[PDB]
Amino acid sequence: NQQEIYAAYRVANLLGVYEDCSPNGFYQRWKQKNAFMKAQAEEFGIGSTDHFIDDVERIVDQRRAETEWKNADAWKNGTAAFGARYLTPEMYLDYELKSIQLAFATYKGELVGNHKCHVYTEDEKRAFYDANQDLFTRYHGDLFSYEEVDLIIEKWLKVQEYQDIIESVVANTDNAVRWITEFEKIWNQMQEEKRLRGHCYYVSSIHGDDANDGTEDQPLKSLYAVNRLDLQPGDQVLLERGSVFENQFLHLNVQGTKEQPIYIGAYGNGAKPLIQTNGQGIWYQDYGNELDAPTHVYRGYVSSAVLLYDCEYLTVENLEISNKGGVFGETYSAPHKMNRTGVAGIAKNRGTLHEIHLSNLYIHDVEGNVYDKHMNNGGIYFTCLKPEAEEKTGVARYENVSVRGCHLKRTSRWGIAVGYSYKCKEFMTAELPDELFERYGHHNIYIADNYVEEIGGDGITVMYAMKPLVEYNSGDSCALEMNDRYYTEPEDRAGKVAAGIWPWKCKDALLTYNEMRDMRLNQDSMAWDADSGDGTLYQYNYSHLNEGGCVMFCLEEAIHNEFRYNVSVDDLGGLISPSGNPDAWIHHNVFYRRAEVPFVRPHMDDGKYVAEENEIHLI
Ligand SMILES: CC(=O)N[C@@H]1[C@@H](O[C@@H]2O[C@H](CO)[C@H](O)[C@H](O)[C@H]2O)[C@H](O)[C@@H](CO)O[C@H]1O
Ligand code: NA
Repeated sequence: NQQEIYAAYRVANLLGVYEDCSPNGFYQRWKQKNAFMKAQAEEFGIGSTDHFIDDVERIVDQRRAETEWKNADAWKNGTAAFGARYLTPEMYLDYELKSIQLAFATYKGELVGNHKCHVYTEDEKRAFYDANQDLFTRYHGDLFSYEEVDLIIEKWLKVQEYQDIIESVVANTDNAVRWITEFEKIWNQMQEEKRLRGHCYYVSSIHGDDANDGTEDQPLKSLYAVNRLDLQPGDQVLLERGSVFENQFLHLNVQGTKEQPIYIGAYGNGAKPLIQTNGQGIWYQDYGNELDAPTHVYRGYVSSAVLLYDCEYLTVENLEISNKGGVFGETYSAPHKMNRTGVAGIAKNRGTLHEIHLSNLYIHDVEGNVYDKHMNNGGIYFTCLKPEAEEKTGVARYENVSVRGCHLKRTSRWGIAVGYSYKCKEFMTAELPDELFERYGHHNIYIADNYVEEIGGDGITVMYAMKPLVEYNSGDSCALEMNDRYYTEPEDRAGKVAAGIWPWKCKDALLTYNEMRDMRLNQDSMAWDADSGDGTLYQYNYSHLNEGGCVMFCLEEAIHNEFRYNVSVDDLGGLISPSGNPDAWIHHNVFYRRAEVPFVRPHMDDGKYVAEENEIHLI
C-alpha cells in the first residue's frame, strides 16, 4: 500500500535512517546497493550454472582452507559485501521497510517529529508478559523468565508503536500525493531495468488456446496443456508476462541432457507470469519409511504450485508463485492442514537427479501446514523418497542443484529446504564419514542470492549434502509461527523452534556472506545453527537483532564446528548457544552486544566450546 510506503519514508527521514527520503533517494540507494555488491562480492556462482556448478565442492575446500580474515578492514568498518548480490525492486523495498522498523525499535531519541517516543516502564513490559504468555514458552512448554525477554518485549512494543505511527500518518491524508505519484514513476523505471536484466512452447493466459500448436503467434493458454507436453532435451516453455494461471500448477516429470537442458521461463513484457495455485495441484507424497523421528509426518497429499517429480537438466526461472489455502472447513493452524509448496522437488525413481536449477522466482503466500517439517512444505522444498525398486534405479538423491535469486515472503512452514532424504536413518551418528555421502548424500548443492522474509519456520536449510555452499543470502523475520499463538495443535510432532540459515546432517558445509536480521523469538531464533552434522563452518556472515542471538551449536551430533570472521550487531537473548554440543571453535569474530545481553545464552550454555581472539564491544 503506497500510503504506508509514504509514511515509512516520512519516519525514516525523522529517524535519519537515510539522507534522502524522496523516491529518487530510494532509487539511488537501490542502484548504489546493486553496484556495490557487483564491484565488491565474490564472482563465483554469478551467471550460467554450466560455468560453476561442478566446482562448488572445490571452492568450498578453498574457502575452508583460508588462514586469515579476508578483507578484515571492510568487515570491521561496516563496508563489507554480504547478503544477496542483486536486490530486485521488491526485495529492496521490503529490506528498507524492515530497516526503518528496526531503526525505530532501537531509536533512543525523545521525539520522532511531533511523536513523543514512549518509554516502556517495567510495569508495562511485565503487563505485556502476563497478557502474552503464549509467546514466551520454549520447546517443552517452559516459560522464558521475564528478565530473559524484557529487552525483546521493549523491542516488540516499540515495533507496535512504529506500526501505529504508519496507520496514523495513513489516516491523516498534498505532498503525500506528490511523493506517491513520483514513487510510482520510479517503481516503473526500476521494473523496466529489472526486466532488462528443441521446440520453444509459448503459453499466454490472455491470448492463448490449448488447441494451438504453441508458437509465439498461436500460444497455448494453460499450464494443464504444459503438464501434458512430452518435453524433450532442448525444449523451452515460456509463460507470457502479465499471465495469471488461476488455481493452475505445473507438475512435470521431464529430463533434458547436459548438452540440451529444458528451460521454463517468461517472455513478453510486464509482471512475472503468476502461478496462483490457491491450494490445488494435489499430489501424494510418501517417503516410504519413517524419518529420523517417528513423529514426523512422511506421507499424505501435498498442494504444490510447481512440482518437479524426478526431473533432470531443467531450469525454472522468472516466475511468480503463490499457494494460498482458506478452502471450506480449513482453519489456518489446524493440525493436519494440507502441506503446501511453491516449488516441490522430488527424487524417487531415477537414482541421482542432475542439474535442477531454480532462478529468480518470487514465491509468496504459500500457506503450508504450520507444524510439518519434512513433507514438501514451504516456499521451496527438495526431498528424496524411497524408490519403487532401489536395486534397479539407484538411491534417490541430488547432484548439481542450485537455488538462486529467489524471493520468498509469507511461506510456511519452511523458507528454502534442500535435501531431506528417506535415507535419514543412515546418518544417525555424530561423525559422518564421507562414504555416507558417496552412497546416500547430495553433491554440488548451491543456494545463493535469495531473500527469505516473514517465514513461518526456518529461513534456509541444506540437508544430507557433501560440502554445500550457502552464501550471499539475505533473511529477515523467520520463525514467525514458532510459538504457541500459531503452533496451537502440534500433537506429538514437537518441532516448535526455528533458526535462520543452517545445515542439517551435512559434511564440511560452508555458510558464508549471508545476512540474517530479526529472527522471531523461540527456544532457538538465532541467525546461525551448527545443528547435527559434521564440519560446519560459518565465516563472513552478518547478524542483527535476532531474538535468540547469533549462533547455536546443537547437541551431541553437532561435531567439528567452527565460527570465525563473523559480525554480530545487537543480537538479543544471548550471543552463543552451545547447547550440549561436543566442541565449537569460536574465534576471530566481532560482536556488538548490550551490557544486559550475555555472551552465553541462558539454558543453552552447557556445551563444550573454545571462544578466543573475539572482539566483544558493549553498545
Ligand atoms: C538436534 C536438534 O534438536 N536440532 C534442532 C533442529 O531439529 C531437528 O531438525 C531436523 C531437520 O532436518 C529434524 O527435523 C530433526 O528430527 C530435529 O531434531 C531444529 O530444526 C533446529 C532449528 O530450530 O534447531 C535445533 O533445536
Ligand atoms: Na540418475
